[PDB]
Amino acid sequence: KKYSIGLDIGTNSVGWAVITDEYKVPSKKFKVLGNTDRHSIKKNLIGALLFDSGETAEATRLKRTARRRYTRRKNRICYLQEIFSNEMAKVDDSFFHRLEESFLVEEDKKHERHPIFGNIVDEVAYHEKYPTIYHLRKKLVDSTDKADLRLIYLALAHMIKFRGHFLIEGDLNPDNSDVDKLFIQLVQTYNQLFEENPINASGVDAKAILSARLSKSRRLENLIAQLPGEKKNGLFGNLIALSLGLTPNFKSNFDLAEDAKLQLSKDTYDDDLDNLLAQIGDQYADLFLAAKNLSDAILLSDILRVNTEITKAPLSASMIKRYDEHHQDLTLLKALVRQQLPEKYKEIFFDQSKNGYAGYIDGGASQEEFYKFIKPILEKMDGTEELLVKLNREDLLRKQRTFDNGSIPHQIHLGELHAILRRQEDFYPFLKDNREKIEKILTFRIPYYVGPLARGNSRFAWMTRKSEETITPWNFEEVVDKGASAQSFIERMTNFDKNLPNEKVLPKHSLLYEYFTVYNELTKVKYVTEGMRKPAFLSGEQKKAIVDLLFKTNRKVTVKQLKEDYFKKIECFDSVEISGVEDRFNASLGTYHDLLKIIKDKDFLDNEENEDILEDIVLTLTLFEDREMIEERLKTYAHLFDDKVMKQLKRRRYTGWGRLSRKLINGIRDKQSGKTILDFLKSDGFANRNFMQLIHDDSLTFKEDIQKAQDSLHEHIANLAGSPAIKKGILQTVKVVDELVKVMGRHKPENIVIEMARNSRERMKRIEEGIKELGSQILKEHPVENTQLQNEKLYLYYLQNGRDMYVDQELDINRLSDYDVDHIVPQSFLKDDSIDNKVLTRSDKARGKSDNVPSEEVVKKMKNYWRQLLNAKLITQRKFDNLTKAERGGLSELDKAGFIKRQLVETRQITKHVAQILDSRMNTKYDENDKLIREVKVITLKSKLVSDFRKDFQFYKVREINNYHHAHDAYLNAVVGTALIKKYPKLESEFVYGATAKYFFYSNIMNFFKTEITLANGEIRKRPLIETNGETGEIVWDKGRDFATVRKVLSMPQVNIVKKTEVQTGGFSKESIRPKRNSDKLIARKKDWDPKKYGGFVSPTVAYSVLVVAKVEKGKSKKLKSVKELLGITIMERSSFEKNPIDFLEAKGYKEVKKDLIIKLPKYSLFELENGRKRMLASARFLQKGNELALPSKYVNFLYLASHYEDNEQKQLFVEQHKHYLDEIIEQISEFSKRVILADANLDKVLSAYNKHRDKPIREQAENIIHLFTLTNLGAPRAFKYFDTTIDRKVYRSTKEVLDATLIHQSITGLYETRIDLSQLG
RNA sequence: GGAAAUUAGGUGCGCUUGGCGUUUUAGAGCUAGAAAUAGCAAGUUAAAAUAAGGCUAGUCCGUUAUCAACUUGAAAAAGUG
DNA sequence: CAATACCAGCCAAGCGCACCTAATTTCC
DNA sequence: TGGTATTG
Ligand SMILES: [K+]
Ligand SMILES: [K+]
Ligand SMILES: [K+]
Ligand SMILES: [K+]
Ligand SMILES: [K+]
Ligand SMILES: [K+]
Ligand SMILES: [K+]
Ligand SMILES: [K+]
Ligand SMILES: [K+]
Ligand SMILES: [K+]
Ligand SMILES: [Mg+2]
Ligand SMILES: [Mg+2]
Ligand SMILES: [Mg+2]
Repeated sequence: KKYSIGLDIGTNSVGWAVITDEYKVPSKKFKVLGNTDRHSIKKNLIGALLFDSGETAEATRLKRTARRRYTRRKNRICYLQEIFSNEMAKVDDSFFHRLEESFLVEEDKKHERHPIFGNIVDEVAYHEKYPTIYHLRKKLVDSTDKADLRLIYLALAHMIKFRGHFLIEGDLNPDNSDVDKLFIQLVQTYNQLFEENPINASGVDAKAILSARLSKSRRLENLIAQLPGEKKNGLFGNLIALSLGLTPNFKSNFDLAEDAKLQLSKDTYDDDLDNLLAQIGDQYADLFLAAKNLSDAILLSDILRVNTEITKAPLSASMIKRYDEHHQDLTLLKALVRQQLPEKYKEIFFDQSKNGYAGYIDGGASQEEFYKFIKPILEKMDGTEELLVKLNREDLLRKQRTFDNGSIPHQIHLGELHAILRRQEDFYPFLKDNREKIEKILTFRIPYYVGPLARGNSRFAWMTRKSEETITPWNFEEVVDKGASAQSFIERMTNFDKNLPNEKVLPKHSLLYEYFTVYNELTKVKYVTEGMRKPAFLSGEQKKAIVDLLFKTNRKVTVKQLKEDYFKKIECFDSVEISGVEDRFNASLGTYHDLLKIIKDKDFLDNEENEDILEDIVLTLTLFEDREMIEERLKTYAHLFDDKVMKQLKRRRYTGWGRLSRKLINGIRDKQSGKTILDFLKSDGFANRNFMQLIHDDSLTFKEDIQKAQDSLHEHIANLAGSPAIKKGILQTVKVVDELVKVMGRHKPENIVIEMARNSRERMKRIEEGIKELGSQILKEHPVENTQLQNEKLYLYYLQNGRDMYVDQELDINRLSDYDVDHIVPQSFLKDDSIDNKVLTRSDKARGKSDNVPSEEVVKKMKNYWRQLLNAKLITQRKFDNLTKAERGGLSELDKAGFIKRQLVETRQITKHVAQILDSRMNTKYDENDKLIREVKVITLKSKLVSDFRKDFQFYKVREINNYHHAHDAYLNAVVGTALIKKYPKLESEFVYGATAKYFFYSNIMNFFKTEITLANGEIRKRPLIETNGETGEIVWDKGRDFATVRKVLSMPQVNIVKKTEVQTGGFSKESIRPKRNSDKLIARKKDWDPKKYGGFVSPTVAYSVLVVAKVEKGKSKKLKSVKELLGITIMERSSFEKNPIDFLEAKGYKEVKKDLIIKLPKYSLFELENGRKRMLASARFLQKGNELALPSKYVNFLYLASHYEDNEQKQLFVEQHKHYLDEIIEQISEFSKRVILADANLDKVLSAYNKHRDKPIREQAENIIHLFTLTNLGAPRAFKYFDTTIDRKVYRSTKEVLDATLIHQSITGLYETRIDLSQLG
């Protein structure tokens, strides 16, 4: 028989259904394997496959990086100890052993328990002299006395183990001694430039304000308040913002047309400043130079809070300052709370459970939790003034190892390490020879373009070696081929030219590539004037004239420039009209002008003989990012340019790659003409063919040479784009189809209809940068937590700066419930309910008529406000374009036509691949003309088609009832998809893989299903009972016969819902290391670390369970007792268990294991017990509900309408008349629950909670009935609420009862089963 | 259906790094007590581990993808109603 | 044994390639 | 949601 397949692909489900030509779902009898008395079973061909979400590889990648870094940090300490090895032996032959075994208890230690000196009196004296490592670090930097070689190592090891970041390039030499002299010098250089209006320097404690422990924004406002007759946005105000590390805009200071934003820390500053200085004049050079000088002394003011005159260890001295002020303020807080609050002294300084100082030091209270807990206490008391001040600056009772230590650059640690090495160098000869070696251990960093230092056993590595020997931080340059590695790092990822697959694409900024883009757009421009009869192309001589006169003069060429600078002069046309380009050209010779600024030799860039060398330069500047390697590769061309040009050309760099190769655009040639593709773009007579025309024109050879130059299924899907979560459904969809084909006797279906379904940390950063760019005060006036931005109106409120944007007024946070959320494009036209199409106005009517885009008067009144929000990234350019669409004519007849086509035709590329994959598997033969025979039509639909169909014919959907809706959607997809194609065969082009009239057609396309149709024109249309194809006469829809088939299909209680059994993978257990306890549930973190002494991990993840049938020793006699039980194999144990299952189980305590009866039971293994009650294995000690509550169809659509409430009044009487359905639905739940759920207490608690709210409105009661299905849903028990009664989940921890039940093995469709009566074992 | 360019936004894969946290130990608690306890003192730091571990022994690899059952397969995938 | 209670590693930087969406121009 | 511990 003939049939079709309906498919519904989702991130966690795949619906499927088989239908016949009468739109019926066939029922069959399938063989039942196993050892039960059942030999077959009747099954309908409809169901859904359910599966856990497929995971992305990010978390696995982050963990693989953390593993590499812990291995290399250990190797750094190992490098340092190897250097210290011989000389440390002469001082203390077991010092490094005590450091290694410091974690062990004294019982397990092989050496004395005090690590540093090996005895107690020396150990106590050390901590008295150096309470923190920073005390020792500072002493070793400043003192000249010879120091103990052990203490030297401990200081150097602490700087190498925690070495600080690498975000700043170059050397750093902290020098804060001249902040005062640098500030006055800045105001001195300002006064020589602005002798008209100068600033007075005296009386300004510029050091204190600019080195204060406040924000860079706060320090700026304080300085300007000190300076009379100035402003934060004045020139000197923006200059100070620069020196402090902010990004102020100098555009308004100099009457500039573009922005002049500068930041001293960005590497573009040296060229941004030159861009600005060329705009405003060279006499302002010292002004920005002095701003740079003052910035160097206050650069690390937050990290170094001690003046660098006293010590060469400002970082350590700042940590000692933290310690001393902690000590002083701790003694004061104690004596204070002792005198004024003696009742609470126990809670603050002894209770670890509370967030006091005890929980701050010994408990789990963080610095923030400590401040929040104690701040009310300090206020109540007197004399806590300075401490409340120290608290609000986050500088009270501070530790030295804190979360905010990420500011410290590695140069700072290196400075103290270099100083220690410079002191003890004189006393220890080996520290002299290895001073650079030790410094290298701290500074060395594997470049990202090198990757893992592997030797042929890493699938991630690409590194190439010069010499086959071990790589260390000292021989890295000599052993690693950084050049070959930095090249492979890119060429392993770059695309090949699809036209010539053996060729790599050019760099996006290649000069040849931009000539191509310019000539490809230029060669299709047409111009017309008054005299000529018809618009003509530009000849070859005209295009070179335009490229030489305009494109090689200005960055971007406008038609305005084209009109007024070529035709107006060279042709003298006083009025010409241009065709093929609006406003301006898209292409541009950006690289040409870039190099022209660097070399100034315009003749050299125009000298065509330098084509190859100029391409090699752009390739080097794109291939590499290390400016040292760039210089080395540009050294072969160093003779052609002066040394200053080489210094500029080396810093300039590009990124990005094109889509075409050099050989395609300017290499291969036509046989007859001998011209390459670029040559045709320059001159093609009067045809002026472009790239697409050239490689498709049979007149020349390009089309053939491209055709001349021209993988598993699992591979093919994994290589697609899109989320790995949706990819999981694609592969399962294919596997589901393959089985259905085998079910139907290996006959292929007529049609396959497929359908595919459609944070706060990123939101808070967007708001933060958005307001800060605009400089508004709404964050200061209204501060929000990042989690609170999950409110749609409140998130919009901050995107709109707390201001209505359809009209010019402010908004109030307190009246959020009274505003409106109108969609820019009406939701009827476009199914876009994202932030890109939402808005927060006061009234939806203040938009104008909802027929179109917001009114032209609205756009004209709010145009400037929307461009401000764009430049603050608070709205996207598309959102701005849509809002401003009214000035561009708004929506048209063509615009409105394209929207409803997008509502029915799926255009997503990911959905096309699924259609391409299925079509490739089904249609494989060829006809007489070697054209593919299309046996199976693959139709693609969107959700709105079946969604409207459900809502038009009252085939309503309630997701919470059960999982049947996944399969029902697949059935309706096959029905609607096949009926639409059989009715309108002309639509196969638009629905099968491989203006006003179009709008009216698509908007009424589904009308053929109805009998009485009301149109927007007011026309009431009547259609016959049976529908047919006009040409063929074949019957398509029988409205008196085929609708009844749908309800018969949707009401079928037996549908095949299958949860995909999966072996669990991932982390072994939870990550938290628990303290020592006397339980044996803990897992050792190392082999010899018994958790009873050292603690360990809890909650291991079971990979899968195994049915174990054997004997166990019982009692002191060790008599063998037979057992049958369920053993959970953890992820950690899995490899050893599968290597030798008998020895693994025998080590667990099982003897004489029946090996042939071991059953691998992965998660979600299905069991049937009594009365069809089903359980699913959540683990070895946890069960999930295994039954689906098939609710009758009459209750489903009644639950829909009663919960949701034209003929809305007619459906209301149905709800009111059938108000008795509630006690029937409840009876349905109770009957189902008492049979399969077995939650007696939870059930009568719902029954009691139900009978309490019987006086509630029917709409309100119908909503909470939907919540009750959480009690009966498939899967894990979950807590739900009924009105205000919260009923907790009833869990199934006893897995004993499954060991005597029937194990059900299901195929992917669930049609093929193997049932095993486990009660027959043991 | 597809290509290149332009503008804007987003996802994926991979590499190189920073700072916390946690765990055990070290940092002599004192006095009065038989002792439980009571009173005071003290607290900020370090080492080491950070998936158990593996052989291929690398400054490498170890949490993604893929998996009903049976009969064959190293595996993918095939064969069976 | 079953019910009940509570628990779960986090934050941050830089670099590169590839791909998707939606709008425009020129084309196959 | 599945593990651990307490509770009962
Ligand atoms: K010992
Ligand atoms: K002022
Ligand atoms: K702690
Ligand atoms: K703490
Ligand atoms: K710490
Ligand atoms: K344009
Ligand atoms: K580059
Ligand atoms: K998983
Ligand atoms: K997996
Ligand atoms: K299965
Ligand atoms: Mg780290
Ligand atoms: Mg390790
Ligand atoms: Mg730490």
